[PDB]
Amino acid sequence: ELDLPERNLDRRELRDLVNELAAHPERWAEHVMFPEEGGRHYASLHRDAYVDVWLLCWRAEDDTGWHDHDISSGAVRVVAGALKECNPRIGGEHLETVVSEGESFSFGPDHIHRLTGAVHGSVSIHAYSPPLWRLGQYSIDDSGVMRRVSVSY
Amino acid sequence: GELDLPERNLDRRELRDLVNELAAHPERWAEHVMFPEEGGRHYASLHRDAYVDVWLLCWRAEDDTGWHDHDISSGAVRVVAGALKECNPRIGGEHLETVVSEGESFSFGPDHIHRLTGAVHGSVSIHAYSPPLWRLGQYSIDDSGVMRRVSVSY
Ligand SMILES: [Cl-]
Ligand SMILES: [Cl-]
Ligand SMILES: [Mg+2]
Ligand SMILES: [Mn+2]
Ligand SMILES: [Mn+2]
Repeated sequence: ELDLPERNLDRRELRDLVNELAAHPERWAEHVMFPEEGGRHYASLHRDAYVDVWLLCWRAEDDTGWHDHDISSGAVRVVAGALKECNPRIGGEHLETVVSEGESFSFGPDHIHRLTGAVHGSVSIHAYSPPLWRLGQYSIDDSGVMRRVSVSY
Repeated sequence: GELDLPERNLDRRELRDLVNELAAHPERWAEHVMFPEEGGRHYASLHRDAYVDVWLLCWRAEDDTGWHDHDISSGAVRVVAGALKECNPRIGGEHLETVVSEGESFSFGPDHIHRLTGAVHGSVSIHAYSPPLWRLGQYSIDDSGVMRRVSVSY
């Protein structure tokens, strides 16, 4: 568990949190894992009524798929390696940005994105407030029509 | 007024049955038909409880829902009079459009993204959602073209 405030954090406070956590490897180093399993490894660092914090360790294959975080704001800090964040554009030519170690970003509740194209062994820290208990996963039937499946987390 | 329904969330076909059952019973909704004369569509709640959410809608030719989802709510719609256009979004920008005419009904599961437009002035429709429609996602686009989803509370 982390020792965080007993309230919701806005996106700039989430960004401060993921960046200060990056500078405190004591909070997360023991949770760094890359399975011979295949499959993306998650590690929860903190979950309470206000904030969720995760440590993600990325393989080159990992893809979040398109999704929003319902009512959760969030922030991401890349600790090692690099990620690609994709934002959806009506038309099909999505904007893609590479986020490298040391760099971070934040988003509000209306955000839709996809995190993918990771360097193998990449590590990142993700923080959400309110907690990420629901997320919407966007899919496309081969008829082209998009849907949003709201999933627990 | 109370509705004799299972004490649970209803699937999309049970909602469709419900809206068609209600349509065939004018005694329950004819009272509440009223067509407004500015922007705001006129909504009339026929029944809301812990499982279901039933509305009577009266459309003007302008009325547009905008692109939106219903979060985790399944839904059904029966057009009582007039006609509605149901748009479904496609990647590529060429969205699917379907005219739903008086007497016809459709239903959808909880993953549905659509847009409803009044295709004929004076139209009347009955909508049912389950679970209740407490939050809705309304999609918008920047000039940049990037899509966002604003979770609204109705
Ligand atoms: Cl994220
Ligand atoms: Cl609807
Ligand atoms: Mg009831
Ligand atoms: Mn995300
Ligand atoms: Mn709708």
